[PDB]
Amino acid sequence: SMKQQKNSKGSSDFCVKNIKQAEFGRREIEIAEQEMPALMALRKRAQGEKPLAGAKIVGCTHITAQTAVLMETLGALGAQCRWAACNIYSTLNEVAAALAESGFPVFAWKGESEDDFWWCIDRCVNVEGWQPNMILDDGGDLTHWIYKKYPNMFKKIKGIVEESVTGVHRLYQLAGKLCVPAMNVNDSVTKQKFDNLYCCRESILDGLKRTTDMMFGGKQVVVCGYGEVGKGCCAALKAMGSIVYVTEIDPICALQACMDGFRLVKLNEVIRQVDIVITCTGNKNVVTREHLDRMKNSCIVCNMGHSNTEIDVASLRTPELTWERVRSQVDHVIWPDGKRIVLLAEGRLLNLSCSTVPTFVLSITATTQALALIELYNAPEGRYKQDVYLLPKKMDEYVASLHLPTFDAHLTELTDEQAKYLGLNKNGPFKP
Amino acid sequence: QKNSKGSSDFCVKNIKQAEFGRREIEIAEQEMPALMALRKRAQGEKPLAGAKIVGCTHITAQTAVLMETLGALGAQCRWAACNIYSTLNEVAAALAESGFPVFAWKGESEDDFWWCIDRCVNVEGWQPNMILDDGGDLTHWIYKKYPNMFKKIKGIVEESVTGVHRLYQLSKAGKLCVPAMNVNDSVTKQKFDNLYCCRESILDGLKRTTDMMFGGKQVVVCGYGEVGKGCCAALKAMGSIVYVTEIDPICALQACMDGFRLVKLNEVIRQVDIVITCTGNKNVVTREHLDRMKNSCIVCNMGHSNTEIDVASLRTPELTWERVRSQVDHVIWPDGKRIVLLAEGRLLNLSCSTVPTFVLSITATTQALALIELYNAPEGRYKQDVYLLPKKMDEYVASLHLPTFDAHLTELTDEQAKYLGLNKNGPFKPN
Amino acid sequence: SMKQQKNSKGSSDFCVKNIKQAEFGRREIEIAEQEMPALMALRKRAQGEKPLAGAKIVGCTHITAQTAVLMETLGALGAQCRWAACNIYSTLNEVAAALAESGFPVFAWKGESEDDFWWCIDRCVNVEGWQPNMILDDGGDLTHWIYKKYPNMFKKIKGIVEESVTGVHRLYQLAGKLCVPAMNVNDSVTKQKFDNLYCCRESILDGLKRTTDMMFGGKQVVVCGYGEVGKGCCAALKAMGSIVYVTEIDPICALQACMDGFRLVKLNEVIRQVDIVITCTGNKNVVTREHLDRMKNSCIVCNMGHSNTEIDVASLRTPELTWERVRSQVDHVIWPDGKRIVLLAEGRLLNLSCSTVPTFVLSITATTQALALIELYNAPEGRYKQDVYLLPKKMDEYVASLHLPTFDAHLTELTDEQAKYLGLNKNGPFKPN
Amino acid sequence: QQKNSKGSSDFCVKNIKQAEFGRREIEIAEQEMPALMALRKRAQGEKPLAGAKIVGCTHITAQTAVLMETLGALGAQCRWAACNIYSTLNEVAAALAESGFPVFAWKGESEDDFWWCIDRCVNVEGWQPNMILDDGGDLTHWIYKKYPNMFKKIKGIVEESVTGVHRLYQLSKAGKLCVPAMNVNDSVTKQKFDNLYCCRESILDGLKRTTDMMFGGKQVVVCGYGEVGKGCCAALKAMGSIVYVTEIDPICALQACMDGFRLVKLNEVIRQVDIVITCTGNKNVVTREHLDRMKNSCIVCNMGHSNTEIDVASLRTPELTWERVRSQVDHVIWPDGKRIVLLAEGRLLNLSCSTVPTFVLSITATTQALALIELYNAPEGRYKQDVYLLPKKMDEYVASLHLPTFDAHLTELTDEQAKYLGLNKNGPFKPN
Ligand SMILES: NC(=O)c1ccc[n+]([C@@H]2O[C@H](COP(=O)([O-])OP(=O)(O)OC[C@H]3O[C@@H](n4cnc5c(N)ncnc54)[C@H](O)[C@@H]3O)[C@@H](O)[C@H]2O)c1
Ligand SMILES: NC(=O)c1ccc[n+]([C@@H]2O[C@H](COP(=O)([O-])OP(=O)(O)OC[C@H]3O[C@@H](n4cnc5c(N)ncnc54)[C@H](O)[C@@H]3O)[C@@H](O)[C@H]2O)c1
Ligand SMILES: NC(=O)c1ccc[n+]([C@@H]2O[C@H](COP(=O)([O-])OP(=O)(O)OC[C@H]3O[C@@H](n4cnc5c(N)ncnc54)[C@H](O)[C@@H]3O)[C@@H](O)[C@H]2O)c1
Ligand SMILES: NC(=O)c1ccc[n+]([C@@H]2O[C@H](COP(=O)([O-])OP(=O)(O)OC[C@H]3O[C@@H](n4cnc5c(N)ncnc54)[C@H](O)[C@@H]3O)[C@@H](O)[C@H]2O)c1
Repeated sequence: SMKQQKNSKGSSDFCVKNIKQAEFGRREIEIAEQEMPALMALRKRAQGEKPLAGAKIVGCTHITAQTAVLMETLGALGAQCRWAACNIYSTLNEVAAALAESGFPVFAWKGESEDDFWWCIDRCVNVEGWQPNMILDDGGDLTHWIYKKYPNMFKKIKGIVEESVTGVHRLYQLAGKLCVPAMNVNDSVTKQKFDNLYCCRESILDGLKRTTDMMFGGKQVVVCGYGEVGKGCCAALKAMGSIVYVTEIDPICALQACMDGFRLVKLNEVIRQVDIVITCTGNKNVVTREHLDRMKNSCIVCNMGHSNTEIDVASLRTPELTWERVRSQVDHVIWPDGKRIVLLAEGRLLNLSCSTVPTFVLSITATTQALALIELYNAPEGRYKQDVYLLPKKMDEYVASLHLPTFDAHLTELTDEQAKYLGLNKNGPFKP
Repeated sequence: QKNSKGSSDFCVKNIKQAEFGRREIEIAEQEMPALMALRKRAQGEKPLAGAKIVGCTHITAQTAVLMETLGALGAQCRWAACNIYSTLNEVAAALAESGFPVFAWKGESEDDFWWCIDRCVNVEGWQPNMILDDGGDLTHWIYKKYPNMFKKIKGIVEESVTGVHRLYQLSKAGKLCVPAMNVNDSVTKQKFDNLYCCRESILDGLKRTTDMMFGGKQVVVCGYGEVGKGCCAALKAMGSIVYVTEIDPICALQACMDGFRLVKLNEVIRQVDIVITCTGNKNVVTREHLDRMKNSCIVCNMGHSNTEIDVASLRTPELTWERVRSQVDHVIWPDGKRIVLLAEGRLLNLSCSTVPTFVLSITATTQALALIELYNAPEGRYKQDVYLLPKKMDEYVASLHLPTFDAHLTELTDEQAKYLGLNKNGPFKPN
Repeated sequence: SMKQQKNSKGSSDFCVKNIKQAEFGRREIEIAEQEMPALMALRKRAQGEKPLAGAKIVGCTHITAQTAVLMETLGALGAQCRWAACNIYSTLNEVAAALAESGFPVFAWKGESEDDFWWCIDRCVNVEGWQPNMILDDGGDLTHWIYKKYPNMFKKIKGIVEESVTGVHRLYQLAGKLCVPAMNVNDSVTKQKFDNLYCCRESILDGLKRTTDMMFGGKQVVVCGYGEVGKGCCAALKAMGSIVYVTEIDPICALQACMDGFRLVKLNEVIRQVDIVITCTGNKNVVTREHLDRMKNSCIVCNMGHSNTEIDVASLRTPELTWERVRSQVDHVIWPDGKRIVLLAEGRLLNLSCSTVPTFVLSITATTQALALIELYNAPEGRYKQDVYLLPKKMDEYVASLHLPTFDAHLTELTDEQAKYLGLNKNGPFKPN
Repeated sequence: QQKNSKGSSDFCVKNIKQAEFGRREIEIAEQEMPALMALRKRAQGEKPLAGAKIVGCTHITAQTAVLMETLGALGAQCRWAACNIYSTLNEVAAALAESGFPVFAWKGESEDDFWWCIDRCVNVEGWQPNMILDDGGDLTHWIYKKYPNMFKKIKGIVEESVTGVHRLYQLSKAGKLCVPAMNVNDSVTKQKFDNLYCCRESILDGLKRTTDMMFGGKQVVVCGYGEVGKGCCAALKAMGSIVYVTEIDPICALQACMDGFRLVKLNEVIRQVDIVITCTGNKNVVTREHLDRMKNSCIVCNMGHSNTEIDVASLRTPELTWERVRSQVDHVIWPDGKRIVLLAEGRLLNLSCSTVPTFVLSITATTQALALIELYNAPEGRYKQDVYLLPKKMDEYVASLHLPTFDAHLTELTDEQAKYLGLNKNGPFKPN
């Protein structure tokens, strides 16, 4: 029983697979620290003034070496933390073990069941003689749990920092029922650059290579949707020598596709000739059963947008069709006449299963979360209110500024005359 | 000084030019199918029937297509030039011949300018109820000289940054008692004006002024907003090596992520072949920078005014200026070192490149739709302030231009529309 | 022993790890067939006429599913084949078994010793009642083995087809020793496009992702050498937002790097600031111990050129440095003060250990090899004498032509007057070799 | 005029008073031709062309002036004529005349003037040439025909033109080439500029000049995917055009595919394209029938050869109406009102509507100077009586001398590396 474990200090206030993995886990955390200089720089700069002294943070995020560097940064700034996984598969057990040995109440392991998942959140949140005043959440599951099961604890929370798209939607559904301030770091300016364009551009190629070993040259590709995600996928494939067609419902984005040098088509016009279909819409039923029926043999289908509904994968579970798992995250769906399509990640986000977020990008996110937590926790009366807010612009600039040394970038400082000219402070914020 | 037909109610150099100008218009019609499509879609239903529009814009074949689009939709119009030199006489003639009270010619004098404006406005038994202006000078004239008529105006559409500024200064004072629609902040218009145009114009302006080859040039672009982004991308695509300066760390981080060294100007000033300012700021390139530049360095401005580069600092008496080609000065130091200054530090594209007709169509169409939007507005909707073009109108501008590219827009199903929380006919995004 | 196995027909004329893997192998081969339509079209078009009837082919290549499709094409055109692996680690055991079960004498398994290697080559080549006519070799080891050990068999070989840079160099010695015609398919025109530029362009990003999970944006990269390989690496990294510096010894290539938008530097000018170093020179000691000492902490170093000597990896085996293997093909080399460098694939070619050749590219090579074998074997006497020849241009065009349907590309035909105007046959060749 | 300052009249130019203005243009050209200036400085007062007596027949531009003065600085004695009756810059010719160069050239020579100028250049009392530099083969022809004894004592001929080189080969096969010639038309550096770098720029520049177009979203078909086609496609693609490619050679067709273009037959796209560009070296690629099928306002131009890639002659018919609307731009109008925009009458667009950068002219002039040095100073037996290619090492030196323009720094092989590669440290580094 994994529940019967103690760390070297005699505590058992945690639940991890194997506490003896701690030393291996601490080595992986040390590695992440060396790859995240900007988070280490924020830590060192900010720790002396202990701006999270009295912070009692409950977190639900991915339990990786990089998340540990964030957690221990929060600790260095004076916080007390409890933590659970936001996903049943993503936990690095050795990291969970290292955190438990160092004294973090963490309730997390790889391969949790649904019941384990909620059990861990409750153990994270409901503990004798300690109540949270801050939430850090990736998905809103932990937030909702406190909401439904501990309404009076929920009312006392000073701040919710939320990282996910769906988590942010749920906070917006809260109908006058949101009674504490929330900070939407999903739409922070520096984050968005990375999360949308830069990451998807790389991860479309990485995931396609991982799943198919394909060559990109001369592939006919259709990308549905031309927002930032679509733009990024289009640019990546075009740079690798693919021929890319674009679909859109918004004429303004459509015109941009045209100006960017792509043919703008209805899916039907190209469905029968394409080698690759990629959904980037945030919409449902973009690729229908009939589209799938019209696809040529060996056409590859994937989703880079949301959920698993952009492609109607459910429509492929009819008795007539045969599925074969040929590789991790890769199914051949086969028709009676032998025609085959290649479906990736069962139509879930390709990058989540088949690529890895660079540590640098995890640093951008972690840094943003840390500053949002500091901001909500230390905020004066009246500033924030029963509503969803954005990170102050100066803090967003600070995230960028902390990461600039990675590139040996040299920022120019405005002179006094230029600052007056533009109506700005020398220290920012530079844009409204 | 007299047309076909009955009318002397116009004024232009020479009305025998009607046939030459009319061919010109007919070509511009072919190069502006979005405006022609707007007539096809809208002229039956006559959305501008009862609009009496006075216009003050550049008198070109492209502008003619717009004016006759306003006609086709119902409007009655009179027009003057917004600039004393820019008129195409032949086009003026041809609009006259078909019966536009047009008051404009090339090489006007200052008084003739206001004379022409006054002839648009005043005017027998015809009181204007709409203004389309590029400059704000027709609007100002009407404001000051005909205050009671001004209060009667249903709508003002102004194209210039400066005209818009003046409209916001009226509103601020409480004196804008008619609605204005700002046509410059629309998503479509900004894209062309800020990125797409600049991408092309920096390259065209540099070729025109210098005959340069781009490959292997060392370039520094000051500022990485939309305009700098565009110039960096264009030059990089032509094989130039581009360095970037910024004061905003978020923009600086983008420049890095896009593949550029992010530097202070002093780090590269002595080695670059080309310096381009895209900042909106003053004294970005100082006298000291100019002194430190190597022989034959090219300096130009893609930002604002003529002050990003401190050109005034180069007018000291020991420096020698030689005009070597239109818009190109060599500024020579006592020791014989030369820099090459383009367009006297003014916007290079304004004097060394040409706006494509397609982009003139985006502008013209936005202006037509704005006029239609104000004129047919319910009494509630617009009153005594500056409004932005509604998003649906910007979507239509874009939609009207898609046939240039053979682009095929997809339509949402009812299920998808409901899923996204949107109307099938848009608007598809906020703002 | 491994050596004590029979196929379902009682033959033990092969040596394979495990014959019961045959059925799984056969399914891998069938997958490869579907992904190599151009080789299957060549097969189907050329089969009936049996252009390789009487051909007795000894091959030494990578034993993958794709190679199987080539081998069975050769069989389908009438050849008799025996096969061995050209590398001790690359054999896919299940494919070797599928082959052995279909009746190919194949001598190959993953993880052979050096003695095993030469033993397999000997078994492939030296067998009572069957002399080879033709050699297909990737590296020259099989060719060398026959030359040295069976010099009378060698004199009787109708044709050598060689695939590899080092194999071709070896053939060129010749020296007066090459008494049979060889065809160099390493330098075929269609092949080269894919082997040099198109492969490296993809490989570099894939291999770096595989080994480091890096992002490319804002990485300062120095690429040594600006031939096709370096060119391909530069374009790929540039397109992903890296800042790329190039080194060259050839001023004509240097000038092209400049025109392509890259700063051209000496390595020491950027060695202290770069995040990634890539060697693409075909030269040795391009990155020396002293360069590695100068590198900043966490700099990534890899080779996309030849062998393992472009970076002087041997210089890092000094007792004050420690190595930690941190992932497959990833070592951290750590200095007394704690500075580290990240070395990939021990300075061997990154793409070979950390990427995969797309099957389409394996198709181009296989089709090329097949046609070279056909040409040599059916050649009039004495079109080919005692030298190294290139694949006929028309065959090279045919390789390209067979693969165009993958892209739905529609080739234009010269009219009769255009053919006359240009001085070209309607069916080519369109350009000289 | 008639005499220079020193009272010589051994020249023939329009007006000797133009010297000062010409000198100024030469000075500007010097600043844009550092490679030639560096050859001058490297001499260190030695005279590597001391005994050379060079007759030259080239375009009389400011760039040519710098070459001629470089040959003089190296110790050559030079006489010169124009290779073309229209191209002479009179001010430059005057400046050369003032400096003591016997130049016989002016703008608007008649055909009789042209040959007289050549005769004045090569036939002078008490001075025979021993070297020829020629762009066209006409000076060479004159000497061969009129002064056959002088011809036989020529030490070397350097020839710049395709046609001049063709003529030298005719003489050679006839057994009549009794002196060494060097073909500097074909060097690897020159090839790359003429075929790829210059065309990449000139197509875009030529299209802007003629039509004021925007490139974004244009549908373009490029016929031919050799070096010129490759360059045109990459330039238009980089500006956001959608580009289709035609080819007869499957190897080139496959490259187009792999580079991210659709590979089509012209007929598949002739009705939809906005721009047609011919880059084939072939005849009747764009036929009368293609022209009839083009959509209204389609722009048509040639980047290949001659004026026959497009069948322009088929449009010179009473049925069709031609209208010159701008320099090098015709609207060709059909009875039904459909219009085509023909550029440069289907001649080479770049030659009428663009400028060769001075850098490219420097590559050419530097090549010529080095070929002259090499031929003049070669030891007995190196160059027999035949056509030779520019040696590789000298092509490398040309390139190398131009690298400082880019602040580019060349690496040098160690002894151990040179040995490993089987190369001399100083080159040549590649075969040919
Ligand atoms: N894979 C990832 O890691 C990742 C990262 C960030 C965002 N996303 C998701 O990707 C989706 C798109 O993100 P974005 O930032 O590009 O959003 P966005 O709204 O800017 O763009 C989506 C585009 O799709 C278009 N669209 C909607 N329905 C369509 C249809 N049926 N056919 C064609 N086009 C249609 C819209 O007009 C819009 O332009 C969102 O759901 C977002 O959450 C994924
Ligand atoms: N040439 C044209 O036709 C054209 C077209 C549109 C806009 N503009 C003008 O171009 C300028 C830039 O426009 P934009 O849309 O890119 O604006 P914006 O988003 O860029 O603001 C300009 C950028 O320059 C940066 N900057 C300010 N001062 C700087 C300094 N001293 N050094 C380095 N960077 C500095 C700012 O941080 C900002 O990122 C504005 O003046 C705008 O009106 C010109
Ligand atoms: N990674 C792969 O799968 C792969 C594929 C094909 C070829 N290759 C190999 O890559 C190497 C390069 O191939 P290529 O086709 O580009 O060859 P190439 O000979 O055309 O290019 C190599 C370049 O390196 C330059 N060079 C030599 N020494 C140098 C040095 N010390 N510093 C800087 N530059 C130097 C040369 O001038 C040359 O231009 C060869 O060994 C080739 O066999 C590798
Ligand atoms: N505009 C210029 O300044 C300039 C510069 C250099 C060369 N050129 C000329 O451009 C032409 C092409 O030069 P290159 O260097 O690209 O030569 P190239 O031989 O490499 O390429 C021409 C290509 O056209 C293809 N082709 C031939 N006929 C065709 C047809 N009917 N349809 C489609 N494709 C066809 C050939 O397969 C070949 O690949 C030549 O005439 C050359 O002399 C012009």
